[PDB]
Amino acid sequence: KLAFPRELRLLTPSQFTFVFQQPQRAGTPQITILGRLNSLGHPRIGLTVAKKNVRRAHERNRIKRLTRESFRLRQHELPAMDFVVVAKKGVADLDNRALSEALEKLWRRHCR
RNA sequence: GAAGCUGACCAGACAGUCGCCGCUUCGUCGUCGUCCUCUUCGGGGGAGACGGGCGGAGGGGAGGAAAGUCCGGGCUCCAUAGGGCAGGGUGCCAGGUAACGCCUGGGGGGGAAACCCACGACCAGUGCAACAGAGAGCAAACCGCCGAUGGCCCGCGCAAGCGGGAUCAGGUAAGGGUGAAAGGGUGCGGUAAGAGCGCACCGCGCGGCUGGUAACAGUCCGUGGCACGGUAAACUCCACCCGGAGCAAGGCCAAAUAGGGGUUCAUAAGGUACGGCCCGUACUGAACCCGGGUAGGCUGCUUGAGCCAGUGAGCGAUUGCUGGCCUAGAUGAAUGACUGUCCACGACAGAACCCGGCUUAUCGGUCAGUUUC
Ligand SMILES: [Ca+2]
Ligand SMILES: [Ca+2]
Ligand SMILES: [Ca+2]
Ligand SMILES: [Ca+2]
Ligand SMILES: [Ca+2]
Ligand SMILES: [Ca+2]
Ligand SMILES: [Ca+2]
Repeated sequence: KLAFPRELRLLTPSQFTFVFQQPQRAGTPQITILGRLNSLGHPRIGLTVAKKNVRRAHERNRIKRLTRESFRLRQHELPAMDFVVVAKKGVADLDNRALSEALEKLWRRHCR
């Protein structure tokens, strides 16, 4: 299966703080990923995109929609991490293809 | 058939699989902590709630601006002798509406480029221009004013007929005159070259009078020979109205240490609400010592001062009847990919308790009007 259940989301601020204490890190000039190993036996993810880097609400929502997808469509191929994903200033004009071509070569860095 | 502009609908459609979030409903599970029947005390359809209780199945899910921080209103909690003061708003006339700083029709501004109106007071001081004397109306008559208008000047012969003087700005005032900006026109022996200065006909006042719902309007009847220019997005007055906060408002069900004193003020203090500020006016209340909880869930929540259709009333804004009708509500916070046709080859952009306006953003269509090729 390739569902994306509530159980797979970092729902609370403490869960963000934990991965920031000990992150393994990968990122481009525009987009970046942090993660720590976890005991739950499957991956998890949490999103934050700064209103400072990406203005107007139709944008940001696009970056959520596309990045939530590229996680669940790869769910079984990376270790049982807890992950955080954050947008730098330079993302807000990349087309849907231009995020998706990057997130693959970004996850190709996670040789752990 | 040649350019805009106003109004309309719209700014994408359908099919495949891979998913996200609620709705409805069927059995599934716990539980009975309702009890129908009350039993076998299982809990049976359980009478009944709720949780993945759990699996189906059906049927749904971003605006005309959802943007803004701007005006009006609901709802809820809180505050409230109020007599002043302070501080914001709104200022032709009628109507609409639940209310507005919104809408409609009229009046007056221009009712055209007024296809546009911050449409009460112009005096209570002050600033007209920068520059005037044109600075509020101030007054250099600018060429006159000598115009013999006066004096008196003196030269004409005593001059009395002729020139000058400007005398005293010189009947001016703004007759007339360049210089800016200007307190009535245009005429008439306007008389010394002259003016409401007299006298026509117009202004313009102020009072009648006829229209109007009323702003207002009419040479329609008297009129003063007549008496603020302009400007309050100018400081001024004048009239009327103005109490906080936010859906994590608020409940309800929970969950809990409320423990010498206090700031021994007494007495009442001075604390704080009235209240920005004073005047009362109310309440009395102890700078904390002797302080932990809750940090949850349910509800408020999507039915709207709504929509549609048929028929009355109205110049319009709107609105009276009589039939119907309704699956965004999330809570790290709910919409991707492949394909083949539209070109409009797809702009600006998004919900957060809800309803009425206004403002701002916006590739481009296709219609209907309406001024133009
Ligand atoms: Ca649309
Ligand atoms: Ca808003
Ligand atoms: Ca509260
Ligand atoms: Ca709610
Ligand atoms: Ca919130
Ligand atoms: Ca509305
Ligand atoms: Ca509204």
